[PDB]
Amino acid sequence: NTITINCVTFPHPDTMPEQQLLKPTEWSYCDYFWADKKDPQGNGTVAGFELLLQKQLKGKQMQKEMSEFIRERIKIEEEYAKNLAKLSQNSLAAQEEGSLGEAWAQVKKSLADEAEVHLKFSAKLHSEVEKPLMNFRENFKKDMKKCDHHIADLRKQLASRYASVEKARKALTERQKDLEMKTQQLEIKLSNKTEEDIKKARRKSTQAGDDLMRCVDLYNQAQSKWFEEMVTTTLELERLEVERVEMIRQHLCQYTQLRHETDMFNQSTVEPVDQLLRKVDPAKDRELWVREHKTGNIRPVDME
Amino acid sequence: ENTITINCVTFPHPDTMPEQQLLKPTEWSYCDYFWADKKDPQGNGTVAGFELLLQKQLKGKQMQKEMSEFIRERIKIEEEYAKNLAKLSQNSLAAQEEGSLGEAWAQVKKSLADEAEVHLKFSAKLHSEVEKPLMNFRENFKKDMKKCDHHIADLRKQLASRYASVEKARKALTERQKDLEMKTQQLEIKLSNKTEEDIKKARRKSTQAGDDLMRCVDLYNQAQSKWFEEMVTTTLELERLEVERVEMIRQHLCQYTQLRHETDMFNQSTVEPVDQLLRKVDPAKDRELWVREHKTGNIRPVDME
Repeated sequence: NTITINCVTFPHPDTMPEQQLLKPTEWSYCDYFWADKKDPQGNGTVAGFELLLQKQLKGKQMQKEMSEFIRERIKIEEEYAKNLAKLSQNSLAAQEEGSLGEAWAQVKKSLADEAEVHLKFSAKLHSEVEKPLMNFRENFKKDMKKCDHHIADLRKQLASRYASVEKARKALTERQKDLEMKTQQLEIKLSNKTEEDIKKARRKSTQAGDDLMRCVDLYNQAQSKWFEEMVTTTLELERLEVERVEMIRQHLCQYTQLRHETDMFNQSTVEPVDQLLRKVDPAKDRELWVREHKTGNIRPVDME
Repeated sequence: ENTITINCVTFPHPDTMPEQQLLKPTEWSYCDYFWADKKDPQGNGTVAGFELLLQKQLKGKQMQKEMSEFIRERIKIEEEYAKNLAKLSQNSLAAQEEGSLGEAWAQVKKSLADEAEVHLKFSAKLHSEVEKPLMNFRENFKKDMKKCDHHIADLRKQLASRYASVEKARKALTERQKDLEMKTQQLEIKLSNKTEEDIKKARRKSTQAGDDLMRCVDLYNQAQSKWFEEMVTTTLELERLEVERVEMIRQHLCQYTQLRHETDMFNQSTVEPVDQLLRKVDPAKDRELWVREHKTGNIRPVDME
C-alpha cells in the first residue's frame, strides 16, 4: 500500500498512478531531495536537506577562495607598481641633454605613470571585486544552522508521532485479541458477570481503534508540516544559490572591465613620449650645445 | 704686433678687432667655435676645444650604454611580473567550483597565464629590438675616438715644436742684433784692427739669424695650416657622427613605444575569452547538472493509509 522509510511515508512499490513534479522541468531543490542519502561507505544516513545545506556552504567557501585569488593578484600588481616606480626614479642617462634628453626624461616619467595606473588598478580590484566577493552575506554562519535544526526538529516530531502510532497499533491488536477471546468465553458459558466484561472488551477495543485513527491523523499532520517547511526552505535555498551565481558573474565581469580599461589607460601613457620623440632635432641640439660650450668664434691666421 | 698667440695657435691681436666671417655663418657649427683652448676657470691650465668635442662623443657613447642598462632593468621587472602572473595562473583556488561558473572561473585563471605570455614576449622584444642595439652600437667607438684624438693631437705637437723653434730663432736674432749694435760701440770708443772683422762677422751672423727667423716662421705657418684643414674635416666628421647617434637613439626609443602599444593591446585582448565564457554562465543549467548527480529521489511523501 504505502511504505515508511525513516518515519516518512512514500508510495509503494509502486508502478502507482500519479505523479507530476512540483516544478517541471526546472531541476528544483523541492523535487529531488525527499529520500535520505545512505552513504555507501557506511558513515550513517542524512536527510537530503543536509545535501542542500552542504552545497550552499561549499558555495560560500568557493566565493571566499575566489576573493583570496583576487587578493594575490592585487599583491602582484603592487609589487609590479613598486618596481616600475623605483625604476622611474632611476638616474641612468640623466645627463643626456637637449630634446633627446627631454624625451628620455619623459620615458622615465611615463614609467612612473604606468606604476600609478597599476596601483590604482589594484585598489579598484580591492574595493569592487575582492571585498564584495568576500563580504557577501557574512551572516549565513549560525543562521543556516538555525534553519537546519528547524527542519531536523520537525523530523523529530515526525518520529515521535510515528512511535505513538505504532504504540497505538500494539494496543489495538492486543484489545482485539482480548475481545475475540472473551466472546468465545461467552460462547461457552454466560452467566451474566462474564457478559458485561464481554461488552466492556468491545468498549475498550473500539476506543483503541479510535485512538489509532487519532494517532495516525496527528502523524499525517506532522508530516504535512514538515512537508510545507521542506518546500519553502528548499525553494529559498534555490533562490539563494541562483543569486550567488549572479553576483559572482557580475563581479567577474567587473574584473574584466577593469582589466580592459586599465590596459587602455596604460597604453595612453606613452603618447607624451611620442610627442617629444617627434620634436627631437639633432641640429638644434648640437647648436644649443655649441652655444653653451664654445671656446670662441675667432679663426686662426698666419703669424706676422 | 697685430696678431696674438695663445697655446701655440695664432689669432688676430684682435686689434680693436678685424672681422673675419664664419665658415658656416648661420649654423653654430663645430668648425667655427672650437679653435681657442678653454681656460681652466681656476688655474693656469687649458684644454683644446677639440678635446671638448671628443669628450662630448665619449659622453654620447656612455649615455647610450646607460639607456641600454635602464632597459635591462625594465626587462628584469617585466620578467618577474610574468613569473608571478604565471604562478598565480596555476593556482587551484576555487577549482572545485563546477559547471559553467566553474569553467568561466577557470578561464579567468588561464587569462593570467596569457598575460604572462604577453609580457614575457614584450621583454624578449625589448631585449632584441632595443637594449642590444643601444649597447652594441659602434663597439670600437671608444678606441675610434682615441685614434682620432692622437691624430689632431699629433698635429698640435708638431705645431708646438714649430712655435718653439720660432721663439728660439727670435732669441738668436735679438742677441745677434745686440751683438752687432754693441760692437760698433767698441769701434766708436777704441777702434782697432781685429774689431772691424768682428763687426763683419757680427753683421754676417746677424742677417743669417734673421733669415733663420723668416724660415722658422714659414714652417710654423705651414704646420698650422695642416692642423687647420685636418681640424676642419675631422670636426665635420664628429658633427655627422653625433647626428647619426641621435637619430638611431630616437629610432630605437620609437621602437620601445611601439612595443609598449602593441603589448597593451595584446594584453587587453586576453579578457575577451573570459568575457565570452562569462556570458555563457547559466544558473538553471548548472543546477540541472548538479541535481542530476546529487538527487536522492523524486517521489513525494503521502498520507499514512
